[PDB]
This record gives sequence, C-alpha cells and structure tokens, in this order.
Amino acid sequence: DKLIFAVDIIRHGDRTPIVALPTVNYQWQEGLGQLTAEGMQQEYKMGVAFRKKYIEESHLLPEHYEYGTIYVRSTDYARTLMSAQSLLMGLYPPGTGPTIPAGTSALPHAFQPIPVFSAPSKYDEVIIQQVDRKEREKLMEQYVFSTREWQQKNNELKDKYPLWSRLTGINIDNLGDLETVGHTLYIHQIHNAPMPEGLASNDIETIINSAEWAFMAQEKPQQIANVYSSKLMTNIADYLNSGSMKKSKLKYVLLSAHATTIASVLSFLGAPLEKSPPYASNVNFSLYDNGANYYTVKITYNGNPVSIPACGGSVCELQQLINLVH
Amino acid sequence: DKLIFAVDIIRHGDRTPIVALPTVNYQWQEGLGQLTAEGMQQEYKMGVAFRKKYIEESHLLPEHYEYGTIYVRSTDYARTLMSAQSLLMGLYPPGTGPTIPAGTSALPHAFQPIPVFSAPSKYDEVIIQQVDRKEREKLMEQYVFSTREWQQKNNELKDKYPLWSRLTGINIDNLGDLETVGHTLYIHQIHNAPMPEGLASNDIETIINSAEWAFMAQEKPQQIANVYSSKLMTNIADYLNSGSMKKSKLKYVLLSAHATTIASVLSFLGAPLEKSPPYASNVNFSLYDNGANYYTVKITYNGNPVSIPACGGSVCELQQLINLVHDS
Ligand SMILES: Nc1ncnc2c1ncn2[C@@H]1O[C@H](COP(=O)(O)O)[C@@H](O)[C@H]1O
Ligand SMILES: Nc1ncnc2c1ncn2[C@@H]1O[C@H](COP(=O)(O)O)[C@@H](O)[C@H]1O
Repeated sequence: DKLIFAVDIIRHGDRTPIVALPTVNYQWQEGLGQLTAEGMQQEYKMGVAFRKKYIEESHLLPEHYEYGTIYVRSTDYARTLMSAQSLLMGLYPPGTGPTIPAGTSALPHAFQPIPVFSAPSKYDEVIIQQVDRKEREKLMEQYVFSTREWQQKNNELKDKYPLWSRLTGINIDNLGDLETVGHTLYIHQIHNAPMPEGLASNDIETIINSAEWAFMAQEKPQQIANVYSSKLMTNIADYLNSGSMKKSKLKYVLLSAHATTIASVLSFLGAPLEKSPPYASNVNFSLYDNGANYYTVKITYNGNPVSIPACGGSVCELQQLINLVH
Repeated sequence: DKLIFAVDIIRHGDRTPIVALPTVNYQWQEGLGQLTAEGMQQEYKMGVAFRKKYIEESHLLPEHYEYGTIYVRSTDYARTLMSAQSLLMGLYPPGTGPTIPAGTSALPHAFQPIPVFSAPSKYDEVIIQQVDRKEREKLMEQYVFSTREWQQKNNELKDKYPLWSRLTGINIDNLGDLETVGHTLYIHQIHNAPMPEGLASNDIETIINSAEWAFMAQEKPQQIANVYSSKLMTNIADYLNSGSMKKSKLKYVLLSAHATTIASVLSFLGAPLEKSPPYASNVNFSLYDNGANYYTVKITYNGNPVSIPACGGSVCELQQLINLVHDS
C-alpha cells in the first residue's frame, strides 16, 4: 500500500479572543483574533510531523520544496495565513531553502518561501460557503434551537443570563449569545488573563463548557454540514480523484481552515464531534494505491481513525467517498 | 516635516519565462513564471533597504512586528506571494520574531511570520481590475493598434515573423505575439540559457527591445491606465487619506504587484514609462505632515522623483492627489 496523495484540513494555532470583555481592561499584545507565539510553535511542530510522515517515511513529497507538488490555500484571516506559514516552515524548514549559483543561501538560514493562496470569504471557491444571515437562522431554528438538548441547556441557565450580562458586560438573552462569551473566557484561562470581577470560579467552567457544547450542537446536524462543507468536500473529493490518476505533479493540498471547518467536515462525514477541535487540529485524507487499482482513502482526525457510517469505518473506497459527497 | 504613512508597490524578483521556447532543450527547475533564488535574494535586499528607511532612520514602524501597523497584499501568483514573504524577511528579519514563555524562539531562528492577504484577479477589490480579453481588444484597437508608431514598428518587423516563428517555435503573427517571445529571450540572456540555433544576435536584440517597446506602448495611453489602475489608485488615495486622520495604528501598505502594475500606475498619473520596470522595482507614496494640518504626498519610482503634471512635480498635496484619482 503506497501513499500517492494527501489533503490536510488544519486549524490555526493558539489565538487571542475575537472580542474584548467590556468589564476587563486587558490589552491583548498580539491584537484580537491573532496567532500567539505558542500558536506559531503548535503549527511548526505539526509541520515537522507532516515532514516525517510525507517526506522521511513515505517519500510522497521530495526533501526540498518543488513546483507543482503541493497546493496551500488559507482563509482570509491573519491567523490562518500565519498558521500556514509557521506549519510550512516545519514541513520545509531552514537548511532546505534554495541557494544562488555562487552556492550561498538565497535567504538567511536558507528559509524556503512557499506561496499561501487565499480568497475573501464571499469569493472563496475552495473552503468557505457564504450563507446569508437570515438563512443560517432558518437552518439553526430548524435543526438545532429546535432540539430537546439545546432547550434543556438553555433552561438550566435561563436565569443567570441577568447576573452574567452585568458581570460579563456583553448582554445574554439565549445560549447562542453565551457561546461567544465562554470561548473568550476559555482563552482568558489559557493565558492567565483577568476574569470579569465578581464572576464565580464555578460559573466560569459553566459558561466555558456551555459555550463549547452549544458551538458543537450547531455543527452536529448533517443537513447543516451539507450546506456549509459541500463545496470544500466536492473539492477534496476532486483533488483525491485527480491524485488517483497519477499523471499530475500534485500530491498534497494543505487547507488553512479553523475549528468550524473541521467540525463541519466530520459532521458532514456522519461523525460529528462531541468535543471542540483543539488548536493545531487536522482532519487528514490519505489516498492509498494497493498496486491493483483499488484506491482507498483513510480519514483521520488528530491521528485517530474517523468512523464514516457510509464506509463502515475509517477506510473508504475512492468512489465510495465521491458517492457520499454526491 | 514628518513621515506618517507610506505605500510601496513592488515588482517581484527575477523569474523563469512564462513560455519555454520549444526549439531549446532547456528545462527551468523552478517551473514556468516562478521566482528564482536570485529573485528571492533581490526581494530580501529591498526588505533590508525598507527596514533601514521605515524602522532605523524613520520610526514610521516599530523594531519588532506589531499588530495593525502593516497591511501586505499580493496578486494571485507564487512569484508575488514568495516575493512578499522574502521582502518581509528583510523588513522583519530572523532574530526579531516572537518567543514563548519558556523563552526559546517560537519558530526556528526567531522567524517573524507576517500575513500576505490575497484574492484571485476576478475577486480582487484592492490591486487587480479584471478585464475580459474581449474588452482589452477594444482598448488596444482604439488607443494603441490605431497609433502610427505601433503600425510603423509592426511593418518594420513583420517580414521576419515567419523565420522567427520557426526558429523560436512560437507562432508570431503581429507585434504583440513578439512581446512574449522577446521577454523569454531576455530571460534566457540573464540566466545564460541557450538560444535557438541560427537566430542572429542582431535579431535576438531587436526582438527583445521591440518586445519591451510594445509592452510599454500598451501601458502608455492614460485612458488604458484609467481602466486598470482606478480601483488600485482609489485604494492608495484612501489608505493615504486614513493616514492623515492619524486615528489608526496603520502606517504601511505593501502591494506585491508586477511590471504592469508599476507601468500602469505611473501612466495613470501622467508619467508613463519608456522602459519596463526592472525586477524588485517599486513605486512609493510617502505621506508627510507639515505639522499644521497640511499633508503632502511624495511619489518616487526606484527612489527617483516621478513628475506628475497635475501636481507640477514629484510632490502632490494630499487632496490634490485624491482629486487627480477621482478625476478618472
Ligand atoms: N472552544 C470553543 N468554544 C466555543 N466556541 C468555539 C470554540 N472554538 C471555536 N469556537 C467557535 O469557532 C469560531 C471560529 O473558531 P477559530 O477561527 O478556529 O478560532 C469562534 O468564533 C467560535 O464561535
Ligand atoms: N522586458 C520585457 N519585455 C516584454 N514584456 C515584458 C518585459 N517586462 C515585463 N513584461 C510584461 O509584463 C508581464 C508580466 O510582468 P511580471 O509579472 O512583472 O513579469 C509579462 O508577461 C510581459 O508581458
């Protein structure tokens, strides 16, 4: 069994919060929504593991970056572009960069430039499907807000939304409003950033564990995942199909996505996540040739086999995967 | 007189041809139209120059990379993307990059990741204005192919187009077919790549110089420059207008464009070029604060004062330049 193509959806590394809490004065040094140094090392080390897997152990890619062989597309965010640059620095590190005729390295420490292509979210033909605000609310009310367990979570904390709106500073009427706050509190935890004064230790975990839950409840439904990840899955499907033909120089596609991208894909494959994708997460698609024209795709999420119902496990036949997309 | 904002448009570094010559057994290792080791080095050197100007001498930007202060935008190409990456290694070099709490560098050699934002040509609200090759033909037909200089040049050369077609292995029917050929031969010259056997040195030099000439003749007419450069120039005027207000952290915009971008921007401003911008060329807008709400914008090409007729010189007043842009 030979590795003849691979697709990596990754998440960006450790980041600053999107919103500041209006009752905490905390200057985030890196800015809002920005890759932290920790995040740069998280992605770099996932790059080294990729090097070991794709170049040392398999030979799927050469030792030094070659034209035609890899494609890297990011979303229209600083943090995914910078996560992508960090990771490729691990995949093709300094020492492997090109050199001028005379013989000395073209860039300091012989770093290797690799292009990270990208499009605005509204013009993205590869990763992101735009969906109108009004139409997501239509979907969200139908497949999620509707559900027994959404209702019951809301109902458990349908009275502390007053106390938390005051202490948080950003007002909370329903669980959806709570998601955005809990994620910011989670990041405050990781970086030892100050919490809203008066907010109980016990209430912190609640808002965090509730924010994760609610975020994941909105990816779980396959109907949602189909609207949001069809384009992306049609594209990965086609990449793998063209990989199987063994004509094209192209062996590897790296997509610099986020948590939603990863959770929407797995939910699409009928393996929705209970837990949030960590920083530096990857869904991986490995195309194997058995030498007898039996093309298999092994899908893994942070190293663990994903079990696709439509394939009865982590191994899909190539056409089984294309069918499941269609 | 303090510098408070700047915009650089750059051409990428040294590259391989777009089109190999089918009559030459020579293989470009980087791929077609890709950035070379020399080109990376050229873009890096300009980063050092930019660091010295914008960080050491000027204090426009800080010593270590700081959120919200720079915006880097590239066209939808490996060469422009890899050029910015390279330049940015000069502007914020290894040793200046972030450090984890344990205190080791977060990337090897303390490298400074800087995001290069981008859009495909047909989705690009900043740099490139998309013109279907149909509408380009009416512009050329109206403003370029109608000029006697264009038709004289073509008449001088067309008798040799059959011979050049065979020898280069590229179909040459008109002066514009010859432009790609001439660019490829120039690139062969730079890299000592072998020439098509029989193709006379005199003819090699005519084909190159005539290719350059037809290239710039297509960028020359201001009316052409208004179609391609209005959007990019409304954006550059807007970045500059924001800078005068001094509310934003933003101080520096890097646009990783190509020769067409540089030639078309100067043409838009009434200072069309005679000669193709060399690799790692730049056009620079520097916003100056006279100290009492009088903003000037000094415009240079490769460090040299561009003389804009509407401004009577290389220096415009900020609103005079915004009006010049709006005029189109
Ligand atoms: N741990 C989490 N808890 C709650 N929401 C999350 C979490 N991780 C990601 N999200 C959601 O995913 C969005 C984009 O994630 P990302 O760009 O990967 O940081 C965030 O704005 C949240 O809405
Ligand atoms: N010396 C030259 N001779 C002919 N065309 C040129 C020359 N320099 C630049 N160009 C044109 O500019 C196009 C794109 O510029 P760039 O991407 O900067 O190399 C080329 O494909 C040519 O049409």
